[PDB]
Amino acid sequence: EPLDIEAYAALYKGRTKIMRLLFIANHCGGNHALQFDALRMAYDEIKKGENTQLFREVVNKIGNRLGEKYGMDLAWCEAVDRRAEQKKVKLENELSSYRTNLIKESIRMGYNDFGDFYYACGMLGDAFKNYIRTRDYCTTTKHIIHMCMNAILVSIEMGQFTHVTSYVNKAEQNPETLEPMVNAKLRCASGLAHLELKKYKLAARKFLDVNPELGNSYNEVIAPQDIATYGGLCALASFDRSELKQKVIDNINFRNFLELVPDVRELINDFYSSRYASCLEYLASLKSNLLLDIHLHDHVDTLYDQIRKKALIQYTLPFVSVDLSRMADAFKTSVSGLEKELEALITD
Amino acid sequence: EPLDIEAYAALYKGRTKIMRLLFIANHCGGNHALQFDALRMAYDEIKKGENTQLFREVVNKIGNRLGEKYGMDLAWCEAVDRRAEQKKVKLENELSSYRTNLIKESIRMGYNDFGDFYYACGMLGDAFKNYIRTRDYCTTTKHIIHMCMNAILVSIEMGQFTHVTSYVNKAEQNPETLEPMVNAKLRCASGLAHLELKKYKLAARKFLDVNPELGNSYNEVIAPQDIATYGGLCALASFDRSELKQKVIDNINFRNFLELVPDVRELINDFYSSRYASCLEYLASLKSNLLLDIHLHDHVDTLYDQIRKKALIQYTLP
Repeated sequence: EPLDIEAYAALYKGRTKIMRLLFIANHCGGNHALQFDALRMAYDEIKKGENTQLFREVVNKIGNRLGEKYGMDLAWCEAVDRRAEQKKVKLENELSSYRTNLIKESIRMGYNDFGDFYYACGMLGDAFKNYIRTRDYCTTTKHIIHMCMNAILVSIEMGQFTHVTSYVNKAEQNPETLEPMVNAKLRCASGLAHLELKKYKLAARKFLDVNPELGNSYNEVIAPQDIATYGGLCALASFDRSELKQKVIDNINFRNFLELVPDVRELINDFYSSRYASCLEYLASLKSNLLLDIHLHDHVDTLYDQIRKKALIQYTLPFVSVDLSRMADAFKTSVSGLEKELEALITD
Repeated sequence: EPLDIEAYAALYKGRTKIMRLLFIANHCGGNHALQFDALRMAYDEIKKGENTQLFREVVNKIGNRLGEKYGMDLAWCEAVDRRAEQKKVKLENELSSYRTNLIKESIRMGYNDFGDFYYACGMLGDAFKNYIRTRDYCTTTKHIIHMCMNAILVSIEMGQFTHVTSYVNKAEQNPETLEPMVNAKLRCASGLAHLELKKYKLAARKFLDVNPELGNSYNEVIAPQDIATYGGLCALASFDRSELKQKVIDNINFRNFLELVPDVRELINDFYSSRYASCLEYLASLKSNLLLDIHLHDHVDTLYDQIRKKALIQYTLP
């Protein structure tokens, strides 16, 4: 089933919407309607919008192929550039005045405004730095959590998930009870970080416990559809049958995410029911779209491989809950190594 | 357990002692204590020695790294080479006379002496040719067996195990029944060739049937220790548990050999008794010295895989 990026793009809010558009355009492609659709959608989102270099990049990517409206605009670039100079100088002015006047909240907000500014104009390190500089000036829990959330966001945008894990840890270890929405977003970030660091078991454990009510709240990061897909796939590639039963099949909250992706739902059910062929057919049909996913793309093959292995082993052998770690320990390997050996045996 | 080349080398007799020290010094290395002790011993042995080709080889390999008494010796080389030439000429004259006078047994012995001479000089193909050549001069079954034993030894040193097999066959099929020790040695040769030809099951059967009274009498080729090691690992990689119980765990004669190498004995018991991690720990621990084994080296990984595979399957029994 083919992807419609109108509906997909609509799921997302900020820079990530743009990045996902560019990602789709860049690779899978070979299907160029999709490509230049994505390029066009991206062009119009970027134009909105504070970021001149991204505009230039997409303009060079489209390359006049879409006509006059999708070509280069010098007016726009110059204007945006100058207004940036202006509001920048205004910023630094105000902050010098605040630091000097010794007003805590205004210094925090000053730095934060700077972060907003560089994030917007697209310079990510400077935004991170400035967001992080607000620690000392935080009066309230809300301020600290706000700092962590921004640092998480920009870390993600720059691809440091180690950092994301750090700032999740920072915010989470705050002794104060947090709004459950905030916790939902924290669990999302940790899950995503784990996914991108290839710790799938941990990824899945995080996603499966995300608050059902999250909906689109975390839109500038993730969509409920992603939570179901990543949670489901990671679980299937990681969990033994017991844990799959406890934290997926019988997890009523997670059903709300699953209902959003019935293919993934049926596929997981197929697997738990030991219909392995059906499961694998479904994954085959899903492979293209999954390959279109900025976050999941690098993990598609590993996860598919893992699920196929677990399938082979369950199907062919004298364990349904397969005590694989017991054997791994008997053979002085990891479970994934053992899985390689076993697949060799089972298939020849 | 870290290898001591002294004990190991002391186990063997002729050319093979040397070939072993050289094989050792050539691979594992990273351990240059090992390398240097091996080179030194090789040099010392080779020097005893009719083979200046070997000598120049080890001199080059060492490259003056053992200092002044481990390098080139021109006087030694000259003396050895000259003595050889004198010898060769004497042997040529004799054999020529024997051929001229039609003296069967002298012709036979003549070609045989050339065989010996060539072997000492390090020229293996020539040696092989003369030893085989004695075939046309054989009056007796002993003669046949003598030629076979020489042919076998030289083929092993030339690493041609197809020939080893031939001369093993010839020997084995003697209408006359063979002496026990010759039989034992032949089992050893056959096992060796099977091992090189990557047929481990046959190799194992051969080695497992070797008469425990052979001891060090085959030292030019194999040691009792090697018989245990090759027998054990080959069987373990090859045999079903029935055969492994019968021919190995319950084989009392072979127990004599297995005694000599406890780690391998225990490795086999651990495998049989299905304590897998123990087994693989032993294999892990032996892997280095097995890789130093001039004959077993190439087979190590394969045998290891085979063993491991079997273990996995054993594990899946309910």
